[PDB]
Amino acid sequence: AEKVLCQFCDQDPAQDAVKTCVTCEVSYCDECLKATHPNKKPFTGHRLIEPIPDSHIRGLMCLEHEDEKVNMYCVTDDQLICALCKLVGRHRDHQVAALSE
Ligand SMILES: [Zn+2]
Ligand SMILES: [Zn+2]
Ligand SMILES: [Zn+2]
Ligand SMILES: [Zn+2]
Repeated sequence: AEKVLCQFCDQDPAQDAVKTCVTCEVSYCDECLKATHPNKKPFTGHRLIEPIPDSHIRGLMCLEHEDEKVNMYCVTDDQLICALCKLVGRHRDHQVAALSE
């Protein structure tokens, strides 16, 4: 398992980061994410990497990439991303894992 634990967790044992805020430039778990991002909506003026909006059917799409769906995974963020994100550079130096021939 290559999942990063919530570095900003003080539960003992601590939790694991499943989400990441881009505007914060840090990866945290849902718990912390709850405190850091207080109720306000529609999204507390904070963006993320492939969030979980009211829209739910099968999978999830990127922030602004409908033509390209998420088919990659980022470790530093512990979330799912799209190859187009890793190409542009948003996740170039990021340690991800993709399929292999
Ligand atoms: Zn946490
Ligand atoms: Zn944030
Ligand atoms: Zn990343
Ligand atoms: Zn993307």
